[PDB]
Amino acid sequence: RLSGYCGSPWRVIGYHVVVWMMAGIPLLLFRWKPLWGVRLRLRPCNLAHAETLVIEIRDKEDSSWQLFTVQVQRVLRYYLFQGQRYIWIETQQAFYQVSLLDHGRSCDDVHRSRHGLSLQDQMVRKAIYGPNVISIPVKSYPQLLVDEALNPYYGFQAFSIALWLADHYYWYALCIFLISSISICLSLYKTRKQSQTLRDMVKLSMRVCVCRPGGEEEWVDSSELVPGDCLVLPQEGGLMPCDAALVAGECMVNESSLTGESIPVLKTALPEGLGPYCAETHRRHTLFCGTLILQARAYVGPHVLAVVTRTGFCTAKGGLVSSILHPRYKHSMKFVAALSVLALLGTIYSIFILYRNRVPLNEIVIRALDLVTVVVPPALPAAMTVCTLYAQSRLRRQGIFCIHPLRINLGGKLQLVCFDKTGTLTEDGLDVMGVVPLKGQAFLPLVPEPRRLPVGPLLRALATCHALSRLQDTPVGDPMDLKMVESTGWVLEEEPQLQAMEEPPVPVSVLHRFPFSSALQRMSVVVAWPGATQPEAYVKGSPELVAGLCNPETVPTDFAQMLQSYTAAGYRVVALASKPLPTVPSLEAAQQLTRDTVEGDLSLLGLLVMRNLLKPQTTPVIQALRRTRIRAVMVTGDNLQTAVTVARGCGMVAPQEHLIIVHATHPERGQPASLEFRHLALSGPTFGIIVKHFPKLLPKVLVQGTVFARMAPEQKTELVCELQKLQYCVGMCGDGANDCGALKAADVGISLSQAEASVVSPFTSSMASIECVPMVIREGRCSLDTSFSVFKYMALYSLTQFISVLILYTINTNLGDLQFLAIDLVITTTVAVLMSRTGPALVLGRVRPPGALLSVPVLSSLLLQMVLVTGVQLGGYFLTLAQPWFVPLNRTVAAPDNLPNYENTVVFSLSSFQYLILAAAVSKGAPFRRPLYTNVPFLVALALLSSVLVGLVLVPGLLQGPLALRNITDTGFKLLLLGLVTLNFVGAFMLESVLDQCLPACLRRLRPKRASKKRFKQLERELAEQ
Ligand SMILES: Nc1ncnc2c1ncn2[C@@H]1O[C@H](COP(=O)(O)OP(=O)(O)O)[C@@H](O)[C@H]1O
Ligand code: ALF
Ligand SMILES: [Mg+2]
Repeated sequence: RLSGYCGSPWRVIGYHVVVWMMAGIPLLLFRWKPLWGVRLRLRPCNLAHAETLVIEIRDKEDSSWQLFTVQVQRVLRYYLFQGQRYIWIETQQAFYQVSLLDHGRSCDDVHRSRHGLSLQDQMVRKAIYGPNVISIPVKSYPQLLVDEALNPYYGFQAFSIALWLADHYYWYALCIFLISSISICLSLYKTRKQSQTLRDMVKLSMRVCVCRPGGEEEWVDSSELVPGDCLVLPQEGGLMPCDAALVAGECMVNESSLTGESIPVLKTALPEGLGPYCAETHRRHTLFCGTLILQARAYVGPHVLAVVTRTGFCTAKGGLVSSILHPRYKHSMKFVAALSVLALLGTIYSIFILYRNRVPLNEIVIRALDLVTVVVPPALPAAMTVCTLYAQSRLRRQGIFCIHPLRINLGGKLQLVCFDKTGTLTEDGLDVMGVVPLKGQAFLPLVPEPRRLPVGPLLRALATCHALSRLQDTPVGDPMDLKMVESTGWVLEEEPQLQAMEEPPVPVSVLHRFPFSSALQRMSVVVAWPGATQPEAYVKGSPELVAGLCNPETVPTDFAQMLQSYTAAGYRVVALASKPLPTVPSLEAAQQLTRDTVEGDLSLLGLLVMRNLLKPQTTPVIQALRRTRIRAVMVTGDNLQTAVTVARGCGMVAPQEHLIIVHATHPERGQPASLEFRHLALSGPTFGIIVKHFPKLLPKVLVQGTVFARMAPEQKTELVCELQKLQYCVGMCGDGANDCGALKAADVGISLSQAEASVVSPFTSSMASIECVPMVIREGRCSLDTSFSVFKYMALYSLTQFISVLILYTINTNLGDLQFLAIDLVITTTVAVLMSRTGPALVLGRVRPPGALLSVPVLSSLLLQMVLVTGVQLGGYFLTLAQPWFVPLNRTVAAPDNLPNYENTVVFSLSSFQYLILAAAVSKGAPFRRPLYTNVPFLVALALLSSVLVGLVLVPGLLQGPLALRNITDTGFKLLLLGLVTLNFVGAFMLESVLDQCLPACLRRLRPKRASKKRFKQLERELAEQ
């Protein structure tokens, strides 16, 4: 990602203001290519040292952004671009981001001193790094009102209002203005809600203290953190201002709003060692933003000291917020082109008819302008943007809590869902099943049974090698750690904070404890006890990792079968190693905090066999997702056999399963295809070594691959990117923190076991089940179907209104004043506002919704529907003209003063029901949405409208004076018109429920072949090599 920056300070006075004062009219039409405006308006020639208005050149992205270099102080010229600050350097003589003294600099030799930020001239660090606060720009009511009238739609509406006011019409203009004001207030309410859901999510202000060198303490506001500072963390509480680094002491934070887990993580102080310092590998030495310190009193002295790393919008939480709250079709163009073509043809026909009627030109332009300016139904942007709001409002009452609806339509076109293993498909609580010793009788099994029989170092290695921590009620931590501690018989009591109780043979004390990270799957600990000449060091982790990190003679040639037999049953077994820890290493390592040499000559002691059970609400959702031709793979980090037996516990798709056999270390890395005892399974290193050597077999294994075990936290993002590169819609459903970065690089992200709409992912659920992905998919498909139906209904309404105007303008006839208002408000707006009902059903569908709005079936449906409408219209016209009626008085009183007549009455009476008929004929679906008899408010509204409509075609005693209607004593109000409107109402349904069959599909299916999404031919070519 590269881009240039060129600008100029200012231009000389003169015509540079007149040019933009005169060329301001075509600004509404010059929205395309915005570089021309900034190039012709203000673009003088100057040097390259005093830029004030800088514009960027398009190199990789077609966009444009305007900036302003503010100067508060040297020069100190800087601007705000997407929240990131850019300063002007003197050495490189170019713009530089805020990345100095980091990512390759600020070594430990100058970072492990922390003099204390002596009282110098603090005027250069506040204007460069900015204030230590996350201020969200908010807008007031006039500020939000002045910038919303920039769209050309509002200008067209204002022009229509002016044209209606300049024609002695104060009724239609009033309703149009009311609808526009309703749309404006709805948009302002939506913007206010979208701003309030973010302003309340960020942290608030507090009162903290900043330490100074010596005996100086001040109570300043909670904004003083600058890169390279040192603050104090009293009260043993959380509420972290921004990112920081703990250099002295240990602490435990709660990264629940940054990772997605409520498990306490232990933070270790930064040790010595001259090397690079970056925020990519020291995940246990720094403190991120939004962390809650559980219990950390002091380690050396009165209290611990923390070092500030970064402040502003580039922190861990602020950067993620700015990156995930960043603002990111072709058939619509042809649709509006055809609509404009039909409109111009109709207006040409109308002007030809008017010229044939021998009418002077003074009355032709006023009608032509009105006809060309009235083509779009009111509340167009208010009806297409309210469906997402209604969906977001109705999803809150089910469990899904989204931060902002942006990718709702993407859920309806999903084809691959990734599921986790622990926390998603299985229960989080484990169960112990005994200890399998490996040191008894010269590396021999002792028939392990589930009991509590510790001999020798088994008590300390099982009761001390952990990361337990109590908060006034009980030790809380990892579930496996709790299950191991409770199955031992030891109680942790309050270094005095790491002591135990009930020690039969000898009391024990924990000197040092190393936490667990995502990079390495192990954890060391220092275990000492009075009565020995040297302590011991234990470590717990995966057997495959500790097998090549110990003595070559620790287990005979029986582990490859024992581990497989223990993992092929559904249990979870781990390995525990031990180190003799002689006097010299224990003395020279307890004062340096080393890790490369402490994990050397290890010795296995025993194995902990756990038990993981699946959730009883997993098989129905899995079957429902499998019976809808939707691929579902499992991406975990456990052993291969564990994932295999977990997948076999349900058995979705596994014909002739194949696995990659271990002990494959060929120089050419040639992995063959073996048998288990169509689909393949990939491991961590197995998938890692097939992406660099041979870059030609990746799309062949990724399709059939459904079991991804032993994965790495840094490899899941690469897999997601490789899956998305093939034009897919893969979505991961993770629970732990090992797959946090993969959710930020996918289309959809599940946030199970979260709350308050965590920022870790836009979609967030409030239940521990997998029944949220199908719900999201069906909600998205229902929203897409509703939007398509609304667009089709709007197009049909526009076309039928054009046809009505055309048939009304045959010689000289105009509709009523209040009739247009009653049609656009009661008949059109009321049914369009309440059209977002009838959500998704409880049964999914195998057929996928279409992604285009200009298909052959829908176009043929619209064409046949309009043919039927014009046919029934001409039939009604012939019927009302073939009756013994009176004679008109045209060509002598032609003026807007003879509104009550028999010309437009029957036309309006026949056209008013057309909208109500077409509204209930396009918004319906059996497998996508709910039937029409489910929503009660819309049903009673339609009933009230139908009653009001039928109340006028019989006994015309009222609602005729102000409405400009007349009375008739003929059979017009009788079945003569009722039998016709009912016939049309039935014919519309009969014609709409016939083309929805698979006839057009099978007619347009046998003609073409598989190309342009030739996925079928791709699968055929893939299977052709078998
Ligand atoms: N008590 C423990 N102490 C240290 N490491 C452990 C412990 N339990 C599991 N591990 C490590 O975790 C890895 C598997 O993690 P996994 O279950 O995939 O995490 P997640 O379920 O969050 O994806 C194993 O390689 C193992 O080394
Ligand atoms: F099984 Al997991 F994150 F819980 F891979
Ligand atoms: Mg998880």
